[PDB]
Amino acid sequence: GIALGMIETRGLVPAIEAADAMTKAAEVRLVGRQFVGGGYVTVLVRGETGAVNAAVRAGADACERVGDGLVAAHIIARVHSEVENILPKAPQ
Amino acid sequence: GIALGMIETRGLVPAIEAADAMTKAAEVRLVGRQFVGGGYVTVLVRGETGAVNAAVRAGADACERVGDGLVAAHIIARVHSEVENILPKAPQ
Amino acid sequence: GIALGMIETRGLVPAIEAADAMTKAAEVRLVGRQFVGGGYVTVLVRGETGAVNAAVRAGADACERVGDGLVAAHIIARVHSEVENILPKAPQ
Amino acid sequence: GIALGMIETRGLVPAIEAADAMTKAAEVRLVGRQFVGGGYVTVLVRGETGAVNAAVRAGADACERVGDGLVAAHIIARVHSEVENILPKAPQ
Amino acid sequence: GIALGMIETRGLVPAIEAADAMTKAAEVRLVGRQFVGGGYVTVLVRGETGAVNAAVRAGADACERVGDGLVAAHIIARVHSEVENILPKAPQ
Amino acid sequence: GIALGMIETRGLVPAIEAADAMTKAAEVRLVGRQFVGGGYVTVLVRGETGAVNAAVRAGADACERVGDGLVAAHIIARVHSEVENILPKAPQ
Repeated sequence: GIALGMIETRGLVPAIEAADAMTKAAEVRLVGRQFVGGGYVTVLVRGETGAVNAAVRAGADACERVGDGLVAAHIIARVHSEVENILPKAPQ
Repeated sequence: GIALGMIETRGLVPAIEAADAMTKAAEVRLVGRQFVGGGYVTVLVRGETGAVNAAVRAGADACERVGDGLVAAHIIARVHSEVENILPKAPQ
Repeated sequence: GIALGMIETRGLVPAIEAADAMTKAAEVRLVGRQFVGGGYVTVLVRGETGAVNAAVRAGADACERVGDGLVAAHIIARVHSEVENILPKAPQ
Repeated sequence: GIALGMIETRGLVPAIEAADAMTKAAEVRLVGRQFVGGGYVTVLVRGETGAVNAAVRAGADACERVGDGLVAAHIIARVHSEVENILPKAPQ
Repeated sequence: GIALGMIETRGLVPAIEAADAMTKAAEVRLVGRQFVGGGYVTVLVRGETGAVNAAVRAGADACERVGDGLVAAHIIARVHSEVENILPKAPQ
Repeated sequence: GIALGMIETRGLVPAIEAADAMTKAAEVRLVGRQFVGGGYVTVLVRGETGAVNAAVRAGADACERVGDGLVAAHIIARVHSEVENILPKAPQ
């Protein structure tokens, strides 16, 4: 499944809550957590479209009330193949 | 094609949306995504002039409403050869 | 014990106080301290659920009055196995 | 030619426009682009005094209207030899 | 002596003044200087409890009036052994 | 000569002007330029006490009017030997 779900937070703690809520909500794989600069943190998941819709919704609801909270919650159901080149495949 | 299109966003999520909209809009290659500091993120595309005009317009429209949104959308149709030395050739 | 406790602070000094108060409060292991960007710092502990509840409560109370203070104090008693992939195992 | 021209911007996009306008305006070499922190970006050029005067003027005019815009535009016609030790020789 | 003294500043210049005043004030060892992000800088000293009390007091008084000044001044007389794992042993 | 002169600026451009004015003003050696985070930049010089007094005064006057300007200008005529461990010896 190649849909992409992304949540961006202010700080790491809400990003970890978002990642947990996303991965518990539907069958998605956590492919990255990126320290963006300035305090933004982004967590990325992949899966089938329906799973990513459910996951991103659950992660937004969950992280909104944690720490400095939620910046963005967004889905792209099929990114262009060019965009794959900037997406992490595995987290570290 | 050596035209250059660039979009800068506040945060990574709108930058990924910009990259997707740009690369779907016209025949352009995504050459980099740069974490600038402070939370700015910049995505860079190359292509023929007409393709880059279409791409940057589509990416600006798309990322404006995502997360903390859009900072800059700019085209340079032929950068000086000196400028090539600071442009990424391939993303990571 | 796989419960997760996290405290995020503005600056390193309150994060070190949080880590000390957490690890003195109950049997938890300090698994990471992450410089997030922008001045956020996050400290992470693992342990049994009861121990992590006590630890995070003690760390929040303690670091609130140090430096620029407390951003987030949060517990996840059982993270999804996917989330383990973004959690540090050992600090540096 | 050892004169030094420097432009600092808020974000990368105006810095790339400054670099293009500088290098098109007169015979100068782009020696660096530095991500400073906080979102500042600095672009550095070397050349003969007259060329650097023209270049920095053209780059300031050009980048002022791009993205978050212009912070500094400055020339040093002959830096002390000590200062050479902190100036990049080649960009990456 | 295992007491810990810490001062956090806005910028490096007040941190260097804090480190000098701390190390002149009592027998303490400067174990680290950490660039935290966002402009915070933290300097860490170790020593016997009395020495660290004197040092941190002297460093706070001294750096308060330098640059963007003082964020935090804090002592932990005996950190938990877990906390040793995030404390630098030697500066770089 | 082991006196230490330091100037901290908002952005790199005023730091380079400070370094030039300092090194032209008296016999001092530029030992570092540090990107601190958040946009702070610090430049460090060493020399005899009189030379460092003259240099730091000249650098403060010069960089105040460049870009986002001056944060701190400070001299320590003899740092504690402990502080040498956090001072750069050579710039990069």
